[PDB]
Amino acid sequence: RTALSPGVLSPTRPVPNWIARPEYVGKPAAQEGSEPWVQTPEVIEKMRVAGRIAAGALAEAGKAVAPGVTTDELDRIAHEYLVDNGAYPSTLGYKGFPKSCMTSLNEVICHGIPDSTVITDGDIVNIDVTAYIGGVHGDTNATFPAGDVADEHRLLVDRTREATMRAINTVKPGRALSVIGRVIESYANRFGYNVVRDFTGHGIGTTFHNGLVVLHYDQPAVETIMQPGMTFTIEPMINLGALDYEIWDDGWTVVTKDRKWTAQFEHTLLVTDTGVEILTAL
Ligand code: MET
Ligand SMILES: [Co+2]
Ligand SMILES: [Co+2]
Ligand code: NA
Repeated sequence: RTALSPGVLSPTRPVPNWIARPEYVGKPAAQEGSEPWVQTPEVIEKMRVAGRIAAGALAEAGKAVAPGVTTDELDRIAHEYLVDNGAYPSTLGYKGFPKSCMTSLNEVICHGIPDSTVITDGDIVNIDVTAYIGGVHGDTNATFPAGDVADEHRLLVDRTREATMRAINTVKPGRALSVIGRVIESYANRFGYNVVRDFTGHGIGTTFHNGLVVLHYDQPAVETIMQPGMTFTIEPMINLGALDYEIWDDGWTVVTKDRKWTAQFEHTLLVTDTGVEILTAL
């Protein structure tokens, strides 16, 4: 199983004119980065809708993960699930991104572009989907095995899922945001994995990346305290190898320099009055 290279991008997939686009579609940047971290009750309830739809899309596309399938196909499936439920795929036209979800195989850390790449026996495939509906986003991802995956890679996926759910369980009002990355990086280090530092979780609401940053490593200098109504993602990328990466000339696809494999999981979370709610629960 050799290092991946780009395949053929299929043309831009249509979205029915009736489905409202985020403001940033077509534009080189997005109007985001200064939105409130705590959401109104209206936006929280809308975020439950968007979260459930994104979770649905992710689960539909994950079911298609099998040897012989292309990344493009997974995109087709997610895109059609979103459009059928009246959601806009938030990645489509986000800063020029050409597709409806991100598909990241093996050594690809994140941000892979669905294309003619054919999945083979033993691969690990992250699908990251975001839904825009009711003026709000819902963002989720998971790494799926394709055929007979090596124990080393089954364990990386299972331990990344676990690091994610452990971090989710720390979320409660009055706790320091920094606890999340402490819990993840401790669990990853227990098995001699390395957490990706350059890519982080984010606040999400009426905007995709609202300015709130959630680190997945231990950084106790962050002073932010979790507050009821705060919405953000936890989305650690966990590497078997070193952290050093390259970005392909597509300007998106991020790959490990040593070509060792890496896994990621993501939910969108609400800080409740007493704990957490997973908005992107299936
Ligand atoms: C740099 S755009 C990445 C989109 C992805 N859905 C995320 O979780 O942010
Ligand atoms: Co995502
Ligand atoms: Co995200
Ligand atoms: Na990967």
